[PDB]
Amino acid sequence: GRTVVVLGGGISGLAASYHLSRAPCPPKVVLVESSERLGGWIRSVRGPNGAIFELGPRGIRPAGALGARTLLLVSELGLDSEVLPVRGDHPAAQNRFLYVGGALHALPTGLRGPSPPFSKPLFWAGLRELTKPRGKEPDETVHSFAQRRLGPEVASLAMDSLCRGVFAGNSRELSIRSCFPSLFQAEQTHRSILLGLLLGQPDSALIRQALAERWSQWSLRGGLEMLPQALETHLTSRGVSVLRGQPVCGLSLQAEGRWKVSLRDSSLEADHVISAIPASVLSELLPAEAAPLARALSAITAVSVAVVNLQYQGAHLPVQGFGHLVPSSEDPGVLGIVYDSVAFPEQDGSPPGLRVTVMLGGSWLQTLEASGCVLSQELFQQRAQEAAATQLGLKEMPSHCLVHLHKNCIPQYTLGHWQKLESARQFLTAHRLPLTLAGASYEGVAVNDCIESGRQAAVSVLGTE
Ligand SMILES: Cc1cc2nc3c(=O)[nH]c(=O)nc-3n(C[C@H](O)[C@H](O)[C@H](O)COP(=O)(O)OP(=O)(O)OC[C@H]3O[C@@H](n4cnc5c(N)ncnc54)[C@H](O)[C@@H]3O)c2cc1C
Ligand SMILES: O=C(O)c1cc(Oc2ccc(C(F)(F)F)cc2Cl)ccc1[N+](=O)[O-]
Repeated sequence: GRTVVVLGGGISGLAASYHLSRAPCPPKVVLVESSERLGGWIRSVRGPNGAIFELGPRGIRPAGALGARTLLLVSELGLDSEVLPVRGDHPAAQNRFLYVGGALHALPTGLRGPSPPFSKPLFWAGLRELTKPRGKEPDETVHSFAQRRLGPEVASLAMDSLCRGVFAGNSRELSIRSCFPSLFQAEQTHRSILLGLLLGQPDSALIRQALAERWSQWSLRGGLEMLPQALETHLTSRGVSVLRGQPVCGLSLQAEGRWKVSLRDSSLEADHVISAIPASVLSELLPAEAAPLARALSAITAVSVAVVNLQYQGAHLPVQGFGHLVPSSEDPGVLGIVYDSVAFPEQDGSPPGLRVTVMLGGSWLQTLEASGCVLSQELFQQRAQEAAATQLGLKEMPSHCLVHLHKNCIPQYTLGHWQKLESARQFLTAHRLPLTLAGASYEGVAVNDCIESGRQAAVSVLGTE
């Protein structure tokens, strides 16, 4: 007999529980979720008119080894017939925009480089980049890194916007080493980003089709939530114990180095624990003897994001594309807008209606959260509608609106994040604690990364017995 408890029923926790239960000689697995539902930030709402409104991720990229692993999981879960891809022969896969100076500007795609809002090169900017010195510090902020090797314009207009689109965060506080590993390694190793990227994967039917059709992203017909739903179904089917509505309240070691997972008014013993909850939360569950680990984990915080889904009957966008990003110099509060209907017309409902999703956050939301201002649904709906009106020419009143304030939903990998992870890792091994870390708080926030962190936790835990 052997029991493994997984804390957190988000995509990372589900992936870990899934891989543990698929092993040849699986241990007893118990997945403990605090809320009434599994899936974490992956959540889909089915509107009155039949349209799908995503409240978190709304598509997954198949590129790279991780994207391939995720598609392999989709096949194993038998979700093939539900896959909705955005094929390479569409504008949602070949067009990203930046809203700057009262207008939407297409970002350079191919080698075409003569491109507003940029002054002159992108030929020239990348030219002096190949000759730019190599940073000698163990870490650097994205902004500093960007301005030093790419210039002020690329830093303020491109990297600033990209950090908001991926991490809903501030490039002046985010780590290049942790947030854009590839760019950091390129510079350190080859001494040049471009030069380094030029020097430079499971298999399945879906993966082959994704490559042949050049998918930029994919989702699922009834909403991305179908993914955690399928995982949950398979777990219950494999005899895995899933507890919902039961937040973990404490962790402590006892007889024969077994964990004591304390719930509200219940308790569970575990030979090993896989923590797939936010680092700040685990930090508080740890016993007194793990104070150093708790301190390393508490240093990892997350920003909030307010998601506003807007639908318009009979309206159209100024341009066709994936969506657009908004630099912090344009509007701290409006991170960007995704053109959901361009990518997935099949989820527009009937009668079909134009759908866009406005992501709010930045210093605007942070200062309000820190202030006594009541974060009402009205405030977010108003700012989102105004953003759509000004940035997309959609002055019409939305026919449907959904507002969700997601508290501390995207971990921020700030300067020194790598050392917070190193410290936690060394404490765990040095004290031989039967605890493994997984999820967005550590090695990546993307769903592909979270799934992989869950799989890796399962592998390391199964190896030990
Ligand atoms: C609006 C937005 C848009 C996004 N878009 C994309 C995108 O399109 N592409 C992409 O790749 N990624 C995207 N992401 C990021 C990605 O969705 C997340 O990083 C990822 O889903 C987080 O998964 P997780 O398992 O690590 O954490 P979570 O989903 O937050 O799950 C952790 C779970 O642990 C539970 N928990 C907490 N405390 C306890 C306790 N004590 N006991 C038991 N359970 C507990 C929580 O209830 C939660 O469900 C987006 C995120 C946001 C919110
Ligand atoms: O994927 C993007 O970079 C992108 C994200 C957008 O919207 C968001 C989605 C998710 C988040 C997140 F994850 F930070 F919450 C922020 C924003 Cl602004 C809008 C436009 C783009 N884009 O490339 O043109």
